[PDB]
Amino acid sequence: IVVTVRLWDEPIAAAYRQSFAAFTRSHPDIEVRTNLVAYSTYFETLRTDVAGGSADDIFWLSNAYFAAYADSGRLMKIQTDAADWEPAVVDQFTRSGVLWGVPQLTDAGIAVFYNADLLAAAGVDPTQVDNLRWSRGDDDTLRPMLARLTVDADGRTANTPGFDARRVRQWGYNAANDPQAIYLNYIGSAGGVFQRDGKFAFDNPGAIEAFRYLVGLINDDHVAPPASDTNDNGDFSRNQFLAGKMALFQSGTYSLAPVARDALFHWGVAMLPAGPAGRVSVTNGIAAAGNSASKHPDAVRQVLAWMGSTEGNSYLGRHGAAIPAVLSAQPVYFDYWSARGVDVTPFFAVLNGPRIAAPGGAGFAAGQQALEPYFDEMFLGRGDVTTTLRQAQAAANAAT
Repeated sequence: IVVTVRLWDEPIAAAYRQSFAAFTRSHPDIEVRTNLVAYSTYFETLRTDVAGGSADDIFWLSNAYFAAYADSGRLMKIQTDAADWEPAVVDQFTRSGVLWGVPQLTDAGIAVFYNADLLAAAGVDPTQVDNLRWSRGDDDTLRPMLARLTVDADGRTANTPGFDARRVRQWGYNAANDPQAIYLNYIGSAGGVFQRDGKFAFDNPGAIEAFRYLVGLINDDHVAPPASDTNDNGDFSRNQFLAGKMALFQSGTYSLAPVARDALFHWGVAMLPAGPAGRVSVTNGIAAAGNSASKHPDAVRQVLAWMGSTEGNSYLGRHGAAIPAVLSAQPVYFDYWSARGVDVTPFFAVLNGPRIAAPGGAGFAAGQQALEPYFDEMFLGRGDVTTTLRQAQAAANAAT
């Protein structure tokens, strides 16, 4: 009996092959085969295959797309215990009171890389960075911390008279037109939404609050790089962090590999700052769904059970590049990194409260491209956040 597993990441396909070889040794009635399809056309192809009965037994879904499949009965109900799976990914795949996929991988949450040498030089202990709060009111603690951490070529900090924003040598932070690392967390941390019911919905009080704050950090405080540096250069801030030029660099686990490889100074990871509604990180996960039209539904059930076990899911995290969604399997990931001198807890701890889903779905790419020029102007400090969001929303939706 052959069960086929469909997915889109190659290194993970390698890890699956190692996982399923271990499965078949304890369950030799079943051979599992992986089937790579490139990310760029995965969903358009899965849509055709599912629709006409030739999709694989097991396939990867994201949050963006599973809904259409779940409603039309394409997907098996995941009828197991869920206490050992990331709650974030579990919620991501629950619809009408049913779990529709076995959680496989998670992004985890956003955190704050810091350059400890640059903290030491400014008189800041790394623990201080874990208790920061952003706000439009006078309960804010982020801004003065970023100000202390932003230095011009004369040694004048951002809050000092004389400070020259043209001559900044060291930025405190990476506030920028950068959804995943920055503004999606600000919106959620303000109680706003970015997307609702497959439509862009960021024209709302919370998002207004978030964008005013960010606009201010960049154009008025000068504690993050100018928007011309970062609008359409997604890597600018990370490169400045690597060059020893940025105190705090707010990002996800995707920057762990690029940071560990090249960073020559002492560094760590601290918590996401809290907003008016707490520390709310963007997150996103991947689940493996069972095909309801599978020729061998029992064997699929055995394979899904293994994929969701400590032992099976451990394989995806053993290389420290993808994070297991099984909670008991995640120490393979922590260990990978602790041995390389990095504590990864803040990326995980942040999930322990409320969250915002990574936006996605049909017509999203096109919508995201359409809002882009308006967001660029907004981060350039031009016009008004209010008027910009209203026009950007109408434009994003039209394109969708």
